[PDB]
Amino acid sequence: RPTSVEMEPIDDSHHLDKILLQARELSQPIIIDWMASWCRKSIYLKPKLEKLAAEYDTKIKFYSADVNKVPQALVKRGNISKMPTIQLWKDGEMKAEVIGGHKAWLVIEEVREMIQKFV
Amino acid sequence: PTSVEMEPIDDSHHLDKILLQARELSQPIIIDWMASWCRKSIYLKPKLEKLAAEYDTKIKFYSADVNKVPQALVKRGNISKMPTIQLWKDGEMKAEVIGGHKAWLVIEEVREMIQKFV
Repeated sequence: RPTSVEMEPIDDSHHLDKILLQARELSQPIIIDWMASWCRKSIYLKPKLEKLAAEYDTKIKFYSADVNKVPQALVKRGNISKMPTIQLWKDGEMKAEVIGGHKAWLVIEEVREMIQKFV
Repeated sequence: PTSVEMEPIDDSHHLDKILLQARELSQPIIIDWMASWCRKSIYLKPKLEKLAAEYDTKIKFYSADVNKVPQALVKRGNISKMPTIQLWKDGEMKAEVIGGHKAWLVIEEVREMIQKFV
């Protein structure tokens, strides 16, 4: 088992559609970390999430979506109000989400609870 | 006036119109590139509007929210860090103040940038 699993970026809406199909085939949920590379609070939570992704290897794949680099069409699929936003998706839809803004380790413990509720 | 409100830039077409307008007046413009989903970007707005009043009829101030506008507009700013307060003149970016410091300091650096190109 690895100590860290890097999150795979999502490039566009088409890439999001493919990812959701691949997961449905596996009957697994996915995690989407909607982050913003020009906003400091999103670039620092990333390694904490990668540690959490390693604990769930072959059970839940983790992805990132940078709102500062992807088209507004993809950004729109996130229904973003505050940032960062970590969502759990299953069967082609958004099931739950955690909002950042708290200290990174409390955010991670909220994401862990969300995962346990749907894995 | 005490404070002049910054006009949002909706898209690239709007930006092109603004640059042509400013060129006719032989004036620079300020673009405040900010991110509404990032708190460190919105907290500076009243002080920039208070500064926009110090330069009323001399330099127009505009804002651009990277979290709301088309990516085509965002691309024009050639942004690396946020917020970024840029000075534009003769249809191009002339300089910038990366606003990741205390308000009083960011405002003095914007005054310095304006003085250099007005």
